[PDB]
Amino acid sequence: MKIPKRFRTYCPFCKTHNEVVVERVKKGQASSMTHIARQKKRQEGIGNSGKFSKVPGGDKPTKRIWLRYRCTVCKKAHQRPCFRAKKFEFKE
RNA sequence: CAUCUCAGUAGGAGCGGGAAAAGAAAUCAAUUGAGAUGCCGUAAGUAACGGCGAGUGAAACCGGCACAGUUCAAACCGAA
RNA sequence: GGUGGCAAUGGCUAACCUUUUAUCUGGGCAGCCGAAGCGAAAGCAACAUGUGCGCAGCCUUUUGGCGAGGCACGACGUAU
RNA sequence: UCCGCUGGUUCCUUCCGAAACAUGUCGCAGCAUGACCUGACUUGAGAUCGUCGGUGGAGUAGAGCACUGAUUGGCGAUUCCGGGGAUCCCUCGCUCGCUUGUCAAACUCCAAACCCCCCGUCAUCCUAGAAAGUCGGAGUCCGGACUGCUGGGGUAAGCUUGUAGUCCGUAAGGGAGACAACCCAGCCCGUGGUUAAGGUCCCCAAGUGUCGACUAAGUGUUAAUACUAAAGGGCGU
RNA sequence: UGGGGCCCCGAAAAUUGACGGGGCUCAAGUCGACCACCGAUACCACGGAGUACCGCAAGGUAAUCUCGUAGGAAGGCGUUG
RNA sequence: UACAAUCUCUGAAUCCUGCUCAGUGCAGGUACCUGAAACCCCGGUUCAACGGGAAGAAGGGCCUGUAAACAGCGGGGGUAGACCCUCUUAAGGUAGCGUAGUACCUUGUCGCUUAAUUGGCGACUUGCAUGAAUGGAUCAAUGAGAGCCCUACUGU
RNA sequence: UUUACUGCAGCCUGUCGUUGGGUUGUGGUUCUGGAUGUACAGUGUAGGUAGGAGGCAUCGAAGCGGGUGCGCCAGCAUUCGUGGAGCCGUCCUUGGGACACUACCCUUCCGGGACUACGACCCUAACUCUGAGAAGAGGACCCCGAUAGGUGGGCAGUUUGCCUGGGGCGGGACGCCCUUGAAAAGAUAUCAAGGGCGCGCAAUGGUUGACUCAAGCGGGUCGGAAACUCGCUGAAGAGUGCAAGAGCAUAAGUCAGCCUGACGUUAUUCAGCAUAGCAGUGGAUGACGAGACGAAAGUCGGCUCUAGCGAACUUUUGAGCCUCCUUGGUGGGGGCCAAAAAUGACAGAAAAGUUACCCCGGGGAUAAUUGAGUCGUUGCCGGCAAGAGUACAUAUCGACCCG
RNA sequence: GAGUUUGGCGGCCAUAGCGGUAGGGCAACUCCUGUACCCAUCCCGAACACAGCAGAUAAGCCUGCCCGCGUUCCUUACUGUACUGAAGUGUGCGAGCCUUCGGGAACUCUGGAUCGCUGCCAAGCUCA
Ligand SMILES: [Mg+2]
Ligand SMILES: [Mg+2]
Ligand SMILES: [Mg+2]
Ligand SMILES: [Mg+2]
Ligand SMILES: [Mg+2]
Ligand SMILES: [Mg+2]
Ligand SMILES: [Mg+2]
Ligand SMILES: [Mg+2]
Ligand SMILES: [Mg+2]
Ligand SMILES: [Mg+2]
Ligand SMILES: [Mg+2]
Ligand SMILES: [Mg+2]
Ligand SMILES: [Mg+2]
Ligand SMILES: [Mg+2]
Ligand SMILES: [Mg+2]
Ligand SMILES: [Mg+2]
Ligand SMILES: [Zn+2]
Repeated sequence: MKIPKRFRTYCPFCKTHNEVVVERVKKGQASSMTHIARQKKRQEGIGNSGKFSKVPGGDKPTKRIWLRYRCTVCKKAHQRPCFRAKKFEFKE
């Protein structure tokens, strides 16, 4: 499973066909100031705590490949529905 | 079913009267106003909370009943 | 749902007062629903009839005509 | 306290009258939504339970080997891919063609009778309101049986699981010895009359009826039916 | 020799006993036909009740209305105030 | 007040008590790795929230001891059933006992006990699935314990 | 009961308070004696840097010492002297820094004194134990209050599904796709039969052009009955990524050229889920905006058609906007639209056992076995007789098959 | 204005295909002659492209015929047979089957047919 580093595809902002650069979308780290974290602080007391003592869930046999297509003119990225592959070479 | 709900309920300890508790803004408002407290009506099953599930859940503005404001500490005198 | 009062100049009052003992008569516009919608929000803001088919009913040569309500369009407000 | 689990729930008549099924469910003794029942209202002209003819859909029964898999011998050769016992001395199965004998639920060159959509016609319903629409109230999701489908499974079963019609459930009255669902019949009350199913020696209403033969075993005197014995033999008749 | 109808052998179960029973032999059995009669709340006639729909009422139409469980709807009776 | 208290296993006497520290448990060591908050350092915030760094307690990893701690003591096929090999994921049953209160096959085979015994006792034993303080073997006296046999007695 | 899920006591340890006075090793905090500042040296020591230089000097300035701040035993300071001139640099040691007094505000130097935090030691007056008390023994440790991390069936609250020819065991007929069952429209069950899927591919994708594949027959060199080539027959007997079924010949197949439509946004209808409600999500027609190939017509919303997948809440990412309570700004939150992260019990609980010590409510809606149905099996017979019986099927025994 | 022949684009898609055989080219098609040019070969002017006079009906195309295989149709028998819709107090120990009214094959058999029908337009002609 390869895919070119660059190719020519419609840019939804420029509304024209021109080169794009493909890259990998890396999952960030959850911050501590969102309201879920504040709720987790407010709900920690004595004993059980509901959602925040849930065991972590399982996983699926193969995840999707999450990619971001960034234009080379306006530098504005856009995302597309992603396929599912095990080994993903990124064939420039 | 574990947070939640049942519910500050059932139950317990203390104190206490014909009533008790509260009570004279370090308040509520919004551009500018009101002027102690209690109780009833409404705001309203709204805002808000919540495995944002089941459920829980106000107040201010406004209309009434009844109306009431004051006393110490200190600065000055020093037993008056 | 069946039966009623009032009716866009809309409908109803709640607590309470007049109670002359719980009735009753007259007040009580706070407030709730209706009157403008769309949208998460900021915000913006529509036909007081333009056309056709046609039931009831009425007119008529008994065949056609007018045709409330009904149905189908057209036009417009807002969100995307 | 709570339960989807067990028992009970009090007067009369009148009009209409089901489902024991599909999907979701920590669902299988429960519930929701739909099908099916009932009441009211709006609208205002058609509807199709049935017949005949035509334009179309067939791929089941049956039939057959033209494809796919099997299958029986004879004949002629594969001068192979093959097993028997240095010119592979020569035997020769598998295989390819012509003829004979069988097959198929996942085969088809063929191909019905039922059945389905639509058009026309007849016929029935309909302004005393067709088709369609809106709102209120439910019950029900333990079913069973008979006649067909050589239904599927199973040695078979009053077994288990499907499907079309009609029934019991909720169906009186008449006849089957009695018989949930078998035959006649779908039922307001009273009187008279004629018939259906079935019967007519006595029990028991009506034939010791008619015509032509058979049986000698008390065989039989038993529509269907979960209730009725087979292969084989008989110079029995 | 072949094809048919009926019957016989093949054919043994436990309380006493099941063509419904008595019984039945040119039949009161089997096969093919036929005639007459009996026999329902079915069908016909008369009278009566109710219901559905229409009509101002009087009344009119009903071969095409009268079964019924779960259940829906309508009108009435009774007890105490 | 250690000839004590508390906590466990086994169960008089007699002959004895084998091998295994892989698993789990316990104790000690913590070289090294991991390991929260507070304090400290940097970035951030006209201040905070917040993000990294250093350091590093108990505990864990890692190492050592411990079986009268909880526990374990295996296959087959060569060879008069030996013994060289095995399968050895720590080791592969020592003394004893053995068809058992444990032996499925099973009413195992032989002897004593009866005319005749799925019985009792003795012997063998390839032990489905015996075994040493999960105590092994045997044992005089005792037993309202559980089996079998002899004698006397009797209406069982 | 436990190495089920979630917690709570008990115990072990860090930090804060109670909590004091000294010994010193720590590091800056904080403070002096010199700009200490100095390689291409120096007549000069970059008196940081620097008005790229002008005031000092027998009215104090030099070369030298162990060497005076310090460093290159050079030398700016005048210090203990020593000679009795280093002046600025427009002679810049023409500079890493090129240098002059009222500036050294600042490499630094660092009695590091100073409050602080750490590791160890000492003291008594807090505090603790003993005693009627004097007093004795410990001692800023321990106990105690708070907080953080561990161990923790000692104890508590719960979960441990369903289908099923009774339950269990086995399995998953618990989500999706094809053929038969299925009775020639549609629908149709069983732990019914045959099965498959939880993927792979920058080419194995799009378009245009040129062609025809499987297998045989005839010929050519050891190119052996195993190779490549020429001619003929060849509607498909091949290939089309993967199951089954269907489709395809001037092609939906094979090869070459050019490309990335494996595009952003949006509306209906169909099936999932006949008739007849039900997510998400897929597949067929379209619409707007951009393209590829081709003379054009046209084809292209991946790989010929039907499988290859998941709601709400939550976090993360992309474009642009809306918003936070009298007003304006900064940091930080909340919202709208799409994509990714998973619930396989697949229309979506954070989840193990035992009860013969058991308790309760129901069930013949569902089992031991009494009954009823069936007869595979079991007991008992029959038909044909193959053969044996010294000859002779039937004195006697009786095969195979059938009832 | 009717007909014939030739040429192009087609409808039904084997009654049209397979094989065999005898005839024709005047107008038309074809075969057929070469590679300057646009164009081409995974090599080849083979093909495609261009340029076109010669000769030929031996091939394509056209007309006539052949039952020799395959396909389509009719008739005789099989046969109102197999199968089947509706009703049945008809029948079998059983798996099953029978009567009435209504539908109705497949193969095989005797004998015949089928060697395509047809739409639009143009050109050469052939008439009044
Ligand atoms: Mg008192
Ligand atoms: Mg007060
Ligand atoms: Mg509360
Ligand atoms: Mg058949
Ligand atoms: Mg129910
Ligand atoms: Mg019936
Ligand atoms: Mg009925
Ligand atoms: Mg009856
Ligand atoms: Mg009722
Ligand atoms: Mg030992
Ligand atoms: Mg005995
Ligand atoms: Mg517990
Ligand atoms: Mg509870
Ligand atoms: Mg179960
Ligand atoms: Mg016990
Ligand atoms: Mg009980
Ligand atoms: Zn762009």
